[PDB]
Amino acid sequence: YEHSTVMPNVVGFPYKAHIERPGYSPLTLQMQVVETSLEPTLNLEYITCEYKTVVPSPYVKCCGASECSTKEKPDYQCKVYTGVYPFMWGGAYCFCDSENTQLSEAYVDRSDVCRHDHASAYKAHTASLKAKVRVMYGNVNQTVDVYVNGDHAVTIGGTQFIFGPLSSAWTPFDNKIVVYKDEVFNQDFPPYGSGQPGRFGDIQSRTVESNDLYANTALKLARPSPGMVHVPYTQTPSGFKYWLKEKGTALNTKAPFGCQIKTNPVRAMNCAVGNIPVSMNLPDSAFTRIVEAPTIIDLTCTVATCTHSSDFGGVLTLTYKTNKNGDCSVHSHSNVATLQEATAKVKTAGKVTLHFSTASASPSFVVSLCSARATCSASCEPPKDHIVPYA
Amino acid sequence: YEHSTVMPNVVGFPYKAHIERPGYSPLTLQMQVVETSLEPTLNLEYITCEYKTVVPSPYVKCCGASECSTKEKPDYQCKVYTGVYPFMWGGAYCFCDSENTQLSEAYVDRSDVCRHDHASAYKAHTASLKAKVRVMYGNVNQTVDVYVNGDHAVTIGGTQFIFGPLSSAWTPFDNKIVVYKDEVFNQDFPPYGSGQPGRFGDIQSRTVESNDLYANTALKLARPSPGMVHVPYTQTPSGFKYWLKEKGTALNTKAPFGCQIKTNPVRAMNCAVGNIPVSMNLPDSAFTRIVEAPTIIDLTCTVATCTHSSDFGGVLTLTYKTNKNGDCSVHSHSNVATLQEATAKVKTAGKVTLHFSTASASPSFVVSLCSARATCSASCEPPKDHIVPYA
Amino acid sequence: YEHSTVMPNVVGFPYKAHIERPGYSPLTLQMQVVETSLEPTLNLEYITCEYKTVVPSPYVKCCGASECSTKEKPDYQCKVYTGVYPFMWGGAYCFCDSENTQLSEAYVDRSDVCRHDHASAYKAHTASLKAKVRVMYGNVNQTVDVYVNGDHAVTIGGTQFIFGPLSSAWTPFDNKIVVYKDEVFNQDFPPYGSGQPGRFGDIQSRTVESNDLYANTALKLARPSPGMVHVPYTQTPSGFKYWLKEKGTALNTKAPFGCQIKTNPVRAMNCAVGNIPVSMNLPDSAFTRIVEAPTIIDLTCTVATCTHSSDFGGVLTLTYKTNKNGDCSVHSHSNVATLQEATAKVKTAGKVTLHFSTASASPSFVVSLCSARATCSASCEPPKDHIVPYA
Ligand SMILES: *[C@H]1O[C@H](CO[C@H]2O[C@@H](C)[C@@H](O)[C@@H](O)[C@@H]2O)[C@@H](O[C@@H]2O[C@H](CO)[C@@H](O[C@@H]3O[C@H](CO[C@H]4O[C@H](CO)[C@@H](O)[C@H](O)[C@@H]4O)[C@@H](O)[C@H](O[C@H]4O[C@H](CO)[C@@H](O)[C@H](O)[C@@H]4O[C@@H]4O[C@H](CO)[C@@H](O)[C@H](O)[C@H]4NC(C)=O)[C@@H]3O)[C@H](O)[C@H]2NC(C)=O)[C@H](O)[C@H]1NC(C)=O
Ligand SMILES: *[C@@H]1O[C@H](CO[C@H]2O[C@@H](C)[C@@H](O)[C@@H](O)[C@@H]2O)[C@@H](O[C@@H]2O[C@H](CO)[C@@H](O[C@@H]3O[C@H](CO)[C@@H](O)[C@H](O[C@@H]4O[C@H](CO)[C@@H](O)[C@H](O)[C@@H]4O[C@@H]4O[C@H](CO)[C@@H](O)[C@H](O)[C@H]4NC(C)=O)[C@@H]3O)[C@H](O)[C@H]2NC(C)=O)[C@H](O)[C@H]1NC(C)=O
Ligand SMILES: *[C@@H]1O[C@H](CO)[C@@H](O[C@@H]2O[C@H](CO)[C@@H](O)[C@H](O)[C@H]2NC(C)=O)[C@H](O)[C@H]1NC(C)=O
Ligand SMILES: [Br-]
Ligand SMILES: [Br-]
Ligand SMILES: [Br-]
Ligand SMILES: [Ho]
Ligand SMILES: [Ho]
Ligand SMILES: [Ho]
Ligand SMILES: [Ho]
Repeated sequence: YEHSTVMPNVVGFPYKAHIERPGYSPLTLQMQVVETSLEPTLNLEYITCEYKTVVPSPYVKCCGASECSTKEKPDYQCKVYTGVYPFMWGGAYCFCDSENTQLSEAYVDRSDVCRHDHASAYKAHTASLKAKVRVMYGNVNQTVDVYVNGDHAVTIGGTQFIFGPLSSAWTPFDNKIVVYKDEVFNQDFPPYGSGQPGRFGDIQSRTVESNDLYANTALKLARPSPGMVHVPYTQTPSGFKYWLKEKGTALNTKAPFGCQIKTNPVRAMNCAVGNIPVSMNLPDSAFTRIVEAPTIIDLTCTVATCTHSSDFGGVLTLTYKTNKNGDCSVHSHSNVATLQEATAKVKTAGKVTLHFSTASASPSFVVSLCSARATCSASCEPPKDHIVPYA
Repeated sequence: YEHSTVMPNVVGFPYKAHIERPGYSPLTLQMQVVETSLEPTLNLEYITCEYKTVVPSPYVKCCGASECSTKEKPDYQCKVYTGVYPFMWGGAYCFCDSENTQLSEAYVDRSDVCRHDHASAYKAHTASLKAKVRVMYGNVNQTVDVYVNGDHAVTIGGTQFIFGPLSSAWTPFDNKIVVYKDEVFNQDFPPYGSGQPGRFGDIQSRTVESNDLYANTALKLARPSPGMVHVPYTQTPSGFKYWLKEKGTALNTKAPFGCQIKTNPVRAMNCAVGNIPVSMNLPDSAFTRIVEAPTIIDLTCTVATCTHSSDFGGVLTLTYKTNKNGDCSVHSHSNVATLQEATAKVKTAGKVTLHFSTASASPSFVVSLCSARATCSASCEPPKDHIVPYA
Repeated sequence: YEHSTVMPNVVGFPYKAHIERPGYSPLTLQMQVVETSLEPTLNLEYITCEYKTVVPSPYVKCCGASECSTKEKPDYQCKVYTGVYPFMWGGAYCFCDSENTQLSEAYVDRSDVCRHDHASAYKAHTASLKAKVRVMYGNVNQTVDVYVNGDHAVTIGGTQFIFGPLSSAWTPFDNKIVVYKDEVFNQDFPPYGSGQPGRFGDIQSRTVESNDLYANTALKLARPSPGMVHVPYTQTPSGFKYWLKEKGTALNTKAPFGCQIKTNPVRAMNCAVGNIPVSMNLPDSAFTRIVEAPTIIDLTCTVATCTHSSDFGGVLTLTYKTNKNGDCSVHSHSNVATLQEATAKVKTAGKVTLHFSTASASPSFVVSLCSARATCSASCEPPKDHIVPYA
């Protein structure tokens, strides 16, 4: 005997069957997902951070003018200044009633703070997704691992179980992301040797200790000002600093489908998409599913704040009355609005907060809490102004 | 009793079972998908449109030459012109070198037409996908909603149904799109402050009413021409206009898997990918599937026009003979060619048009109509020439 | 009667049921996947290759001032100077009062080698995914095709089979790729008219025979050097050549989920993600699944070489003892490490090599071979240094 089924891939909402095998005491099978880990394969492309300008001591020369070649230094520059000979100071500096020459030069290197303050630009692709399912068969509790890259057969309670491959493997991570501290961003970060001044990627290197530093800060050598010889130049404030102010909110709180982002190993958790098929040694006869959901009534939607076209810029709040504290499912029956989370716990208190998203100022959607529906009407404000860069 | 099954996620091709429950009159269950809505979470990055050059009145000055600083204006420019055009007040008074300094300046602001003619660049990620399934149980017809972010249990006809989560959620939308009018494009549009002259994103601002206008039109101040003082300058014709001519065909007609694009709320409809699992209170004994497909013969392929390496640039036409008007499935058994639609209605007329795609000039694939096969042979022309920009 | 099931979408690991239909001889059904083809819809954006500089005949002036306009050639460059004073005159030709003049110019065109040595930048999106399943029903063997864009009903062995739509359609290809020879890369290649000097896309054209050549090699006209008139200029070595050295490893060996890349028609093979649901005319009573996996013990992990944050930069080697040569499944129970392949053949020899990936130097994960586990401890080196471009 082999009975096949399929449970939802959502952490929380359980599967409860009432296995009444003709023999004696009836078993109450119940398996539900408790975790979901989707780790991508980060392929570090490069890292960027505050840069540090570097100009060595200048070469005071006479009319015996020199000419600077070209070395291998990040954004390295050099210019021989003719008749910029600062002129005068004490003794005799170039009596030639014509002109001397100034050999000014300067390059770039990543600030001494990169080590403990830099962002990373990885190129990630979903590597594997596995889930932990806790099955409570009668008087036995066991946790099984389920993947996408293959099924998994296990024997629990003297019964054989086979948790077929997860239907799909959805990822909230794009193919190009940027990890800063504990934050993760989905940015189409400029390629390696393609950074632009005053913008993310101002300077670039494979790693902090790397030795392939690339920069493009628009370092421009200016002509010396009479008085005390020094090296004047124009640049463009650390793009990295600029990015810090620009870069919006992280994925950490804009992840769809209730997906939760984490940073150390970098992964998406409890992402709610798909189903997990199972099968056992029992006739579809002994099997009988149980569906006991918290009955709720007097639903009421209330939108506090809401922002126009921005990943979940709205905030809905549902008031209600329940008969039993539980865990319900939330949905939107209007394509004009989308819900971030895909579930919410229903407490007898009567308060549920959800984040929604829409691109229509003044939208009118209908949210749902289990089997109850309610309308939501709100007026949203357009997205914040950007942070204009060096104009 | 719990019997599990799974129907295709294609709008049209139905599921028909013959439930012969031992009691009496036999039931004829039949459930099929009728719609599919996959809405993404657009996160407006910025919008662009035709720009408008703005040059204020010029500052006529004497040899008492002035020097222009630098204000905060889009692509703002200014240049002090030393020694321009012989004309004067009094009797050529200035004197002190130069003869005449000119303070010319000009910046940019989005054209007065952006409001009702601008494109939008959103950053979208699949937010939710739901489908409408019409189940016709015996003498009862009911429509149920099915999602990916969770299952859904419903009671219909005194029988309990549970439409498990949709297998997967495929999206024809990339992570960076551009919405113009009723069209949608998959473009890796340049980032915010990174627009280039004569190219899409010439100017950029979060919103039309925004106040973070960014531009890079390559505005260059030219020296005045003797005669009537005015402000000469070089620019680069509105990249936006250029884009209009460049931007190929929209996704609206290049969407794979028969997916249909829509614009108001922005979503993909009837996308044909996946399956929808269901389960009821009935033994696999009373269940018996029915598969009555239109039998067709004398299949014949004929390729009219075909373009090389371009999203579905070919057009196949199948002639045939059917026994009953119905709805068949179309497929390609040769990796060298791919079919856009995944189904086609079979009329007794004998005419079926399909769009195919291949990257091989002179390909030889085999299309299929239900259970009938036929060969297609055609010779394709390479893709159209691009529209070279300001050379 | 209709019994539903679901087999894994992995080439190799089979499905084996023991159909004991009360009638006579017990049947041994066994169906397994043998291939998987996911072809995308490449939409050729443009191609690039080594460029070739072109310099017309130098306008050897003398007593005039021929001025240059703006030709329509690729990145036209024209400058006119007033030197070349070695002598070269004679008087009988140029008895002028004014000094010499000279108008030099150049433009670009793709090297004569593009035809048989160029890369291509396509814009690809999954078009269709089909799989070949070999079902061995009793004393009959038949191969059926299964897709995502619809189900497929077939009759084999006098029994009716319906292979529902594949759960999902995972693709290892991004939305922007680059095909070179037999290699495929996932690169966010610069758009059409947006190429940069000394970088991939130096020059760009829709096709090799195209007539929309675009270039940006930073061609700079230099002033002639006294002696023999010629045309001096500065450029930037073929970005294409640079790319050749830069462009890392191809997708061909970094494809996740054991996916295998191919080049002629361009597709991903045996990609192991998902499940394939089936159904027949038999009670869940006659059905009984069989799961006979090779029992292995004395597992031992040994990491040879390992590279930090780079798509599968590590290499694990498992030693062991088996009871029967077979085919096992490999997994990682630690989010800190991911396995490339999703299966491995188990020979009595006792040697299995796997590629893993992690972003943590000095990681400690636990690999698995069927039902056996083992720990892996290794220390990895950071990713190679990039290849700094023209500094
Ligand atoms: C297989 O798994 C089954 C289900 O999963 C749970 O397994 C356990 C082992 C954990 O790993 C959980 O994380 C899993 O969810 C097992 O069944 C569960 O067993 C556990 C262990 O006893 C039960 O834990 C208890 O949880 C409740 C939670 O509160 C809510 O309970 C329900 C909702 O489910 C409602 O009534 C209501 O909404 C409640 O709010 C909690 O009350 C308990 O916690 C308190 O007591 C424990 C010890 O008794 C203590 O550790 C905590 O600090 C809590 O506070 C006080 O502690 C002191 C001493 O520490 C006590 O003296 C005092 O009484 C406590 N005061 C309070 C706050 O009342 C407790 O942790 C859980 O309820 C079961 N889940 C189910 C099915 O409902 C199953 O046992 C296992 N297999 C088997 C059968 O072996
Ligand atoms: C359960 O669902 C069944 C099927 O639902 C389908 O609905 C369509 C619209 C799609 O969504 C499909 O994918 C669904 O599967 C229901 O059965 C359907 O019943 C209707 C009516 O019996 C059928 O629809 C008709 O089909 C005929 C062809 O036989 C058309 O001529 C007809 O066109 C018109 O319909 C409008 C209604 O908007 C009428 O006002 C109009 O006059 C015209 O009707 C025809 O009028 C002329 C007089 O001028 C008369 O001579 C014709 O007899 C009359 N036609 C009929 C029969 O209506 C319309 O499209 C549909 O074909 C049936 N589906 C099938 C093929 O099984 C069933 O009723 C549902 N159960 C319940 C009660 O909820
Ligand atoms: C179904 O496939 C099997 C392979 O699994 C075929 O069996 C092979 O039979 C030949 C000759 O009898 C042997 O040399 C192989 O070793 C067999 N393979 C195995 C492991 O069974 C079988 O013939 C096929 N069924 C048909 C078409 O009759
Ligand atoms: Br990149
Ligand atoms: Br961007
Ligand atoms: Br592009
Ligand atoms: Ho600025
Ligand atoms: Ho041009
Ligand atoms: Ho990009
Ligand atoms: Ho260089």
